[PDB]
Amino acid sequence: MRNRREVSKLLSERVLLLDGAYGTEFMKYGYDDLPEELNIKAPDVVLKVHRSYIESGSDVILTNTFGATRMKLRKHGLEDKLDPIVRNAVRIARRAAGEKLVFGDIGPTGELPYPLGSTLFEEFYENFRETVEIMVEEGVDGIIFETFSDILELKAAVLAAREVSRDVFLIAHMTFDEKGRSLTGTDPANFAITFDELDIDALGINCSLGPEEILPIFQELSQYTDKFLVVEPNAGKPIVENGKTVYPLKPHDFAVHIDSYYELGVNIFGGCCGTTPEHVKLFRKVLGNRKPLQRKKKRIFAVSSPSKLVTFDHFVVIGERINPAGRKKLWAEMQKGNEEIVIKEAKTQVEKGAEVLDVNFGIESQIDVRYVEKIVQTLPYVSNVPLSLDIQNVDLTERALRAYPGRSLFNSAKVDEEELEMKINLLKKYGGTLIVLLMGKDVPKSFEERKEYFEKALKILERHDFSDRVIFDPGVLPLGAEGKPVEVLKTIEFISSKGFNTTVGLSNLSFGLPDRSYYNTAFLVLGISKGLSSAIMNPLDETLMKTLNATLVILEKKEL
Amino acid sequence: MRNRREVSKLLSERVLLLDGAYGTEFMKYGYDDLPEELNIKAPDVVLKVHRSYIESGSDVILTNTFGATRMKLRKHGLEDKLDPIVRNAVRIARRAAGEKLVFGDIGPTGELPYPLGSTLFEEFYENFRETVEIMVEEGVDGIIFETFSDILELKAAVLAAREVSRDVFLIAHMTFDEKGRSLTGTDPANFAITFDELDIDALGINCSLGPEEILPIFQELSQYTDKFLVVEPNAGKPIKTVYPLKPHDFAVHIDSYYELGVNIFGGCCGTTPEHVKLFRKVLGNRKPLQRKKKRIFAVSSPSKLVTFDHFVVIGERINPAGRKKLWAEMQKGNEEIVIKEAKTQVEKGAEVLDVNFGIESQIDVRYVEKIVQTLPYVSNVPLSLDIQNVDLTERALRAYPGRSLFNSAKVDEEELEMKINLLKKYGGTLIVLLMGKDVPKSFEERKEYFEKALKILERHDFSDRVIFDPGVLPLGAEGKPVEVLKTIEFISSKGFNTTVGLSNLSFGLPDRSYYNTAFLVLGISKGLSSAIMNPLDETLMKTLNATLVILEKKEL
Ligand SMILES: N[C@@H](CCS)C(=O)O
Ligand SMILES: N[C@@H](CCS)C(=O)O
Ligand SMILES: [K+]
Ligand SMILES: [K+]
Ligand SMILES: [Y+3]
Ligand SMILES: [Zn+2]
Ligand SMILES: [Zn+2]
Repeated sequence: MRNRREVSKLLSERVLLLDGAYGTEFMKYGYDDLPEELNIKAPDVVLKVHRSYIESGSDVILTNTFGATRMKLRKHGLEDKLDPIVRNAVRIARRAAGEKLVFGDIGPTGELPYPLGSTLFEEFYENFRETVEIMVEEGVDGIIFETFSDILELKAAVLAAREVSRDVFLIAHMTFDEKGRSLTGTDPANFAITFDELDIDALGINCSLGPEEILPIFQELSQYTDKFLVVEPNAGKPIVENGKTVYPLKPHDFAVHIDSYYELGVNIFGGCCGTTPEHVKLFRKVLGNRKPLQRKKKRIFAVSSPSKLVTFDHFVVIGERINPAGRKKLWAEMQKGNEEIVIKEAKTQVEKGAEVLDVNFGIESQIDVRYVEKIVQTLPYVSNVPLSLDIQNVDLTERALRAYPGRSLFNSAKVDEEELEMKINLLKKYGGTLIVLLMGKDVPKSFEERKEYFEKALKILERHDFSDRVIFDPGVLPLGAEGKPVEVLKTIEFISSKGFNTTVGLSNLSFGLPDRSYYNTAFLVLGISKGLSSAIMNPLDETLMKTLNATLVILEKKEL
Repeated sequence: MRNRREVSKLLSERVLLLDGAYGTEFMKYGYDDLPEELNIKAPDVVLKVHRSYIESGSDVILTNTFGATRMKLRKHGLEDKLDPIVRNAVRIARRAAGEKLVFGDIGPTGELPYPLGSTLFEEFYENFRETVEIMVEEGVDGIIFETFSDILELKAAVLAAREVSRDVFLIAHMTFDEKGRSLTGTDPANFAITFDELDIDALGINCSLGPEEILPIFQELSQYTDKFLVVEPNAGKPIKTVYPLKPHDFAVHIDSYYELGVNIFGGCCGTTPEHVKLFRKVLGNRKPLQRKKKRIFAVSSPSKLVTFDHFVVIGERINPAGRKKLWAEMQKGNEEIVIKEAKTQVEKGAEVLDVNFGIESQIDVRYVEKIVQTLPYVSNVPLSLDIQNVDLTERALRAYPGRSLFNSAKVDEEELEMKINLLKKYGGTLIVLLMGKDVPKSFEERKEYFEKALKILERHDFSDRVIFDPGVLPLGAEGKPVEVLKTIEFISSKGFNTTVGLSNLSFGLPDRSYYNTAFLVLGISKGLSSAIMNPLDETLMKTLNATLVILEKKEL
């Protein structure tokens, strides 16, 4: 068993060759059984296939465990054979490989996450945890999650693997259709942006498409991560001939693509379904001995849901409405675990132009933690958009972040050493960006005071290597409570000038005032003129939204 | 006959004494006839009274003609005696004065301007012109309009006088009540700003109040004009014979008027030669004090002075373009509809009203002259006169009761000289639109027009009487409002007021209220000081108020 430090060192020195397909090989040997069952029924066939790749020059082989998790095995009446299936697979692969690397191979369950399917984050997490336990015990040199179609299920798999072992080399893959999207809508930039910041060692792509079709998809992935890169295309895109799936790409026509992947920074190259030992033999000759290429990676501030990447390069409307403050009905209904009411609020806001939704659960001791976990998992699927998680309690925050399907915005940390560090650390573990509110020991009462908090924040951020993952909220105070909005506008202009995104809790300005719509509208227009890049605001306020649109058109940021 | 250069020279050297009352003196000697009639019926009594004031120390005497104009004499069956009344008055005053100054004295007619009464501007103008001609013929050293209560009537008088003679020394007075207001609502700063820029030589106050009561009113007047200042307080309310304010107490106020820059001091109703004797003893020989006037940019109506030290809403609605019904009433000379539109806009927050007559050549000038005179009285607020025809421009400016804003000259040598000259003659301020031969598109293009304009305005000494309009183009027609916003910020940085025709931004687009609002907020954030806009748009107006509250230009 090699740990992640050893494997990373090896990769830094040499581009490695993976193996070909297993599922599409076994039939050629007269075995059409579920591949994982062969680990018990015919371990000799499994050994032969591994050896076929070792003898073709592979540096790494995958264990015969693609469908070996409880949730998937259950569908085939084999759940009670998890332990021997996985143990035998690892033992067989180790026998074939000798000193070569063995990666524990885990695919997805075929179960969609709730609300598309019935499955909650917690169930996927425990499912992947149990297979990874066996693999780590049996001494794998890494874990690879192949052919994932949904980011929540993949996030669960990575987090479960990392909780079993902080030392194992961990590789996360998605598979993409010909339009460059996963089943639940994630494009390669979103995949990269979301997963780069988790404690995985490598990202990659396998299956669905051939080497030609993957290239631009892989290029986009490579632009947004600095982690190691893996690719395993099919031997051409699958076609049906005389009632069977055929992968028509021959060894030379597949191998010619190696250079193009190498140029994009590939670290491990292999093949998925349709790839045979004949392909791998040629890959071995063509790849030879190469040091991988350095890349940087584009840096962007973006948040995501499964189907939407929201980049802060245009004004971002953050819908404020999922917040039970002053909403007696919503508050009562949240406490009873009503999902439909919150779902309706989400969809309406998006229909009216919210691109991200703030979600707050009021007096958090009064709310069921399981309802928070379900709401957070559900809204990005049903409403399509990313969330701003507006949570006070650090424990509940951890629950929400662990279960969030994408890269969230976390609403909010004040400028306090202890509070900032706690919230930063949670985001470092589970992914995400942070709103930093410019107040602390007290509430600022001028531009200069806000500027001092901003600089204190930057010092704490730099120390935690977190400066690129923040948006600043200068702290809008109520007009009727000596709010002094000119001071906020000065602060917006100042922070924008420094290259940071900004947001405000817009509706705070007009709290306790009649004609709040007009105060909110006037303030938003002024803020945008100073560089304000987003706002938590009411998208159902038609005057606010129409004036916003007019403002963006006028300032040449969009439209007609 | 001294000319105004001669009289000014004298005033620059010494504070002069006027005379006391005539009307109340003639009454007290038992003459209950109109004072002006005595020029025919008892010339020796007129001569006696003038002589008593000269002996008492007056440097200047007033001709006995206070009520001697055609419109006033007609109310007494005496209009056919205008000519002999005024000529005898001047001849008698000259006999009395010797080398001393004789000013032709003209008071108001007692007729209110339409619509408070029935008199139009032109009728007042003709009335004063006739009396000034006779006085100038007979050789006065000046003309003084005493005891005026209305700024339109006074404007007619001063323009009439100046049409007769550009050389005669001209003094314009208003009389103010205890609240510092003329009958039709003009306060001393309004009076000063409106009349200072007309071609008069002095401004002043007489009657209605005593020396003490006039002092703060006179101080206000003194702060807003650099011209010569005159005062003639009355001797209080009589309680008919016996007036309360006697020579010694009246005269002890002279020092306070001297310290405020007074140039001629006299007395009005109830004062006597014995008062003047004391003015002489108290004043002696003093050079007048120098002063620096406060400088502001302001427009006016009889009852309102609007200073551009806060955001000014200029109502756009009296404009028949795209409005078939309004236009049909304008063409049939309907006054009531325009009045209703004016009133509603002011009710909604308009502080100035833009007034445009559409296809001007299809509109009766009488109607225009009538609307222009009427609206400031009934609606209370100043007008932005939005007129293209240069002849109609002259008639509207001439008849306008106050200091107007004139809606628009482009940056063009010929057009500017034309408009500037009319405004120099009739009073007023100018919107200068930043286009010329070509409509500009960029910020630097607009800046070039601005500095072209500044060079033209500086050579005409008109720099201080302009608002700049950067020229807003419709968004659907390659507008680029960002260029306009940059121009506003620049012009503001140079200390100049700005305006825009707001509704042009959103011409042809849907949801125009939202584009108008967004641009207005953005403009204000850059220094925009006014806009021609729709005060009936609740969204616009409420968002405007919010903007000013947020930016600390006004309280919650
Ligand atoms: N490692 C798996 C991939 C299935 S998509 C196999 O080769 O069968
Ligand atoms: N000069 C006139 C003024 C009357 S207000 C007079 O002395 O009678
Ligand atoms: K493989
Ligand atoms: K007098
Ligand atoms: Y620490
Ligand atoms: Zn595959
Ligand atoms: Zn008098």
